[PDB]
Amino acid sequence: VGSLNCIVAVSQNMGIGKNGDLPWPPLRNEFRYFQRMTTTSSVEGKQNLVIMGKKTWFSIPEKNRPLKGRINLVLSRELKEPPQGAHFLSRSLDDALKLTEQPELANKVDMVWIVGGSSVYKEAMNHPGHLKLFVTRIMQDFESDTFFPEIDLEKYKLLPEYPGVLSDVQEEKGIKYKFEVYEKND
Ligand SMILES: NC(=O)C1=CN([C@@H]2O[C@H](COP(=O)(O)OP(=O)(O)OC[C@H]3O[C@@H](n4cnc5c(N)ncnc54)[C@H](OP(=O)(O)O)[C@@H]3O)[C@@H](O)[C@H]2O)C=CC1
Ligand SMILES: CCc1nc(N)nc(N)c1OCCCOc1cccc(-c2c(N)nc(N)nc2CC)c1
Repeated sequence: VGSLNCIVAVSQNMGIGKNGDLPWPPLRNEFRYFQRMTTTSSVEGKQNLVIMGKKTWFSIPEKNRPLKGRINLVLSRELKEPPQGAHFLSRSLDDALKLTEQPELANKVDMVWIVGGSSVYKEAMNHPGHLKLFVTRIMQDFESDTFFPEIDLEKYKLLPEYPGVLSDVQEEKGIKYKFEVYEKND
């Protein structure tokens, strides 16, 4: 199994969600970035795997769910089986990672991408090991009820550029944003 990564789009006030939806209007190219980055495997014959909390799974509309071309794993301790359209269910992040290291999966999965939500991000971010965070900075304040956890810059280094990630400012629907990549190893 390959690298463990988080990916998120966050507003200036650290908002990632409002009532199971994005705090900001749909940004199509931002969605395209998300899709490209999470689905693109660097190894031929392998897929990436996406890990998300239950509420994140259900915040994806049925039309966009499961995230195609990726293995979809949902975290929940209430659920007894994976949601309709999902592939796997784990009761903890460690369990989900262990699952990827099984003989079944270890030969199939390249990159593991945590796609939300807050508690999943926090858990992964505060867990020793090699980890990258792919962060879209939405450069406006948007009313939110779910927030990205603090990035500890003592351990997460902002990378000066990264392949396949544009380094300049983007704009959609009058909203400016930029792509960042952070990396720790502890
Ligand atoms: N801007 C962005 O990039 C993103 C935004 N979003 C937004 O964020 C919100 C959804 O995120 P959030 O509310 O934080 O919820 P989550 O997606 O993190 O879901 C929370 C649920 O998942 C389960 N869970 C979380 N962590 C674990 C764990 N470690 N082990 C087992 N189960 C776990 C629990 O389910 P149970 O109670 O069943 O145990 C918990 O109730 C929505 O508003 C969505 O639109 C989501 C992703 C990205
Ligand atoms: C995104 C799924 C979706 N697609 C369409 N077409 N409409 C929706 N309403 C919708 O759900 C919106 C609420 C669910 O939020 C998520 C769910 C998973 C991933 C991300 C996500 C992320 N983790 N990192 C970045 N950078 N960017 C995004 C947004 C593209 C956001």
